[PDB]
Amino acid sequence: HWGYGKHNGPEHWHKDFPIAKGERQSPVDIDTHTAKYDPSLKPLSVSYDQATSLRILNNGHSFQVEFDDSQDKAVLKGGPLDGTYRLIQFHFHWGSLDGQGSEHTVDKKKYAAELHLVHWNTKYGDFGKAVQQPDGLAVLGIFLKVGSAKPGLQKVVDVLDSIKTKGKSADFTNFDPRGLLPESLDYWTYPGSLTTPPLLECVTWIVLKEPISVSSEQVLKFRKLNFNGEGEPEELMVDNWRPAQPLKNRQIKASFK
Ligand SMILES: NS(=O)(=O)c1nnc(NS(=O)(=O)c2ccccc2)s1
Ligand SMILES: [Zn+2]
Repeated sequence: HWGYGKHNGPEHWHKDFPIAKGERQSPVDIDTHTAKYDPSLKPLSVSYDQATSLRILNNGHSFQVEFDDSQDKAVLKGGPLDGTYRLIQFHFHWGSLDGQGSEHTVDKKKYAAELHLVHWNTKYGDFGKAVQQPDGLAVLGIFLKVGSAKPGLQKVVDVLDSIKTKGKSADFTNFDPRGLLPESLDYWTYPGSLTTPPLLECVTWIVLKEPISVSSEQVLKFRKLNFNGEGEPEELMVDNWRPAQPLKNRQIKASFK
């Protein structure tokens, strides 16, 4: 099966998922000097006041916090989007060292980690239908740099001990994702793909310019998770990021001059 090691990592994925060599793959490097300011772009509208988290899970390649998406509770609109996108989960990618871990890069700079908030377009009725459409998903990408702790992240960090290995889950209610957002909502956007198999080209990426900062101790706890299941030989969950893919015939647009 696919993963991030030497014999099953990103350079091998195309053998099972040929779209890995597709025209609109993610992540990409954001070259700040060639991104185009688009004054037509709207401000983002994040409405997470009524979010309902359910549980946190180690899925064997990352950990994800899941939300109830049975109704318009937590949604994203505005920006480059048409319509209402419902939050279904967030997860992280991170490195073995503080100098790597993000998927997107900015002028080739790598951050310690990257947070992805995944939302799906409710006009397609369910998530499974949404992922088959070119405008089906919108993923909000937030960079993490190492500095001062983020209080809003600590609830997550403290429960990692109970989902150490693949397939473990825990109740995780009343988590407010607003605590993970930077002060500014300025962004870059481009049409892209999932960055893990099946690598479907169904994502509008929205990557925030402003990173959030987390402490060394917080990201340290991420690195103690395991890719393996319980009872199996220990493999630490680190460097679960895909390298930058060719931009090809795409333009990155910026919301800010
Ligand atoms: N890193 S990323 O592009 O946000 C994603 N990588 N895996 C993801 N999982 S997921 O949205 O739950 C998913 C699960 C099954 C099919 C399509 C998407 S999102
Ligand atoms: Zn991701």
